[PDB]
Amino acid sequence: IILTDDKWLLKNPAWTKKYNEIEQSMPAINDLSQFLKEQNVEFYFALPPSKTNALSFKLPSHIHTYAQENLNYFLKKLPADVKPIKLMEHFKQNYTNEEIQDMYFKTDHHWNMDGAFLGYQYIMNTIGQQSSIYKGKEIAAADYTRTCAQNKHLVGEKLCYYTPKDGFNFTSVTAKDVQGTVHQNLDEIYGVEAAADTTSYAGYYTDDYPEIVIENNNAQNEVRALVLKDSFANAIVPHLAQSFKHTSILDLRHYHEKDVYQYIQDNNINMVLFVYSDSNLSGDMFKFKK
Repeated sequence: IILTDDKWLLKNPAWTKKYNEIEQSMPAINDLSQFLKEQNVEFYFALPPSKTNALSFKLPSHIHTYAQENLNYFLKKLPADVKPIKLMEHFKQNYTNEEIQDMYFKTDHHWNMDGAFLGYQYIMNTIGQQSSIYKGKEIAAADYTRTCAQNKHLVGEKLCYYTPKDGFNFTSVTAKDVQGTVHQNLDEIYGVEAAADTTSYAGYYTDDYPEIVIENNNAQNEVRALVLKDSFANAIVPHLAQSFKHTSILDLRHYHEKDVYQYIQDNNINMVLFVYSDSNLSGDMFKFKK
């Protein structure tokens, strides 16, 4: 289901309240938070704004949508020890509707790289403020190079990348796809189709993998992070991985080898970060326990 206006396309807005859905899925979060708190493992829940939340101002008032009501309920029911990173609220307080609009693609439903880099920035500088084990330099624009293509077509728009001044310098980047093949470096995963005049967001950034593992001997800490994500993380996966000595990235739509608890123990995880869009508040991506 789709809304088009000034050639902006909005997909699947929240036509209704989903409190029952969020309420039913929340115990999974309750149990994971209890388990992690016991191990002294920090639990962050970052919430990139769904495009239909961020651009809801492009809808007439008579067309009622409930993205923020649903997110508010979700935030209200979270355990106290799950630290939410509230990106929509941050964007709304600090940017005009015009500037927020410039953070998303016109036809594709993801935030573009400009939005995603702000997201990454806000996420890590927030964790850097509150964490007992993550220490890292504050994320600054000047430390990167924004390079853009002026006329790309997502299945013309400006498609950009923010690359570390010194490039991404990872000890290893490894990933297993759904087909079972192993990817052995970052250029086999991220921005594979940067040259293409027409491809998908996945082509331009990354597809969804069951598992991506990055090792980073340059990082100024001993954080072994687990990122649980949906597609909104894809644009900033290596950027997130800059921040930690070890980064595991899982997509629970595709990773079924073991559950979240087994993964945390088998891989000695000591920090957990979700990156789910703020409409992805319940359902299949909240199955943590076999």
